[PDB]
Amino acid sequence: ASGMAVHDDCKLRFLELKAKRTHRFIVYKIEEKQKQVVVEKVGQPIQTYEEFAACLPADECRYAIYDFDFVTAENCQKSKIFFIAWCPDIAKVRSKMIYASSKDRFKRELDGIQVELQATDPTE
Ligand SMILES: CCCCCCCCCCCC[N+](C)(C)[O-]
Repeated sequence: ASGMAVHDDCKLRFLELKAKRTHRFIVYKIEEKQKQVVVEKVGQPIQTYEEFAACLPADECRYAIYDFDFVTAENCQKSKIFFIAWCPDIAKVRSKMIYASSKDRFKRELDGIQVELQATDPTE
């Protein structure tokens, strides 16, 4: 009969990424038993796509923030903060609903998101 809370460390890790750009990405997980979103993994300032992808379980949903930077032709570095709702096909329908129904509430704690994505792997 309890709602979905968000552990303080979630915003703190996000704040470091947004303010200091010290983390390439952050992977969040919902602990249903404790009914709270927690930090599962925090990446170094520079991480490959493979290292990030490795952090998204093929059998479970997650939320993630990815600081997607790119270099312009003028050799200028820019970045967009991506919010990602990872929803693999084999995850339990129940878990998918839990992540989906708590998505907006969690996002609300992460001011500064510029692009929102929902991702799945069709190579299940
Ligand atoms: C910043 C780029 C946004 C792309 C996010 C897409 C992440 C997909 C990761 C697939 C995970 C692969 N898997 C299931 C084997 O773990």
